[PDB]
Amino acid sequence: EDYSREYSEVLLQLKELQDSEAFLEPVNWKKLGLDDYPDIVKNPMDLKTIGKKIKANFYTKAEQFWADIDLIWHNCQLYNHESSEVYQQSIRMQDAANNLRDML
Amino acid sequence: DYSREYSEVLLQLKELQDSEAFLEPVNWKKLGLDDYPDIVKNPMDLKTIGKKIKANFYTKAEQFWADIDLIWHNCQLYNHESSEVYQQSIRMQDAANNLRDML
Repeated sequence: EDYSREYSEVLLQLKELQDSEAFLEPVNWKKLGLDDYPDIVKNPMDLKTIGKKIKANFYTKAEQFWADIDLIWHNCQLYNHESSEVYQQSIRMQDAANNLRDML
Repeated sequence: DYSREYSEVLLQLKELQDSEAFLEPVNWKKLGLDDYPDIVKNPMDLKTIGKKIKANFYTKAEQFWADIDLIWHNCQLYNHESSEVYQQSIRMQDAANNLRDML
């Protein structure tokens, strides 16, 4: 109970960050016309999906939660060029996520 | 350590969507709002809190969080509930309170 509520509160903190928009929901690559997205990104992840995993008790150690958080930023930095805005957004989200992990 | 925790809290709050109005002291003269100090008698903002962290003014966490609360209180006391800044301060307050509960 305590850990789950905590993970859910971490997600709220991340959602309300200035750069969170691109990471809120699964990438709908078909809608975006990005057919290669699933070829390059083998393990898609996003904040909404993490929330569903919390509700289903998929994180029985905190490191499993943080691995999925890290995976979101990894996917973005793998797929997109460093100079792109979404890449830069993911760097700022990653730094903020790491500050939260250090605090908690 | 506790000082470092407080600094890390401010890092999180500064990067929230609605943080911009709260980053620096209200310069009411620059804004033309002569009545601000007649209404807000104890100004506070995130940069000032940061200076207080550095100067060791928070001997207990409740003192830090009281100054955080004061930011949102001032905004809500001064501004109409229908104003955008008031609404911003409510979102900041809810995020801050949840963060405190996590620590």
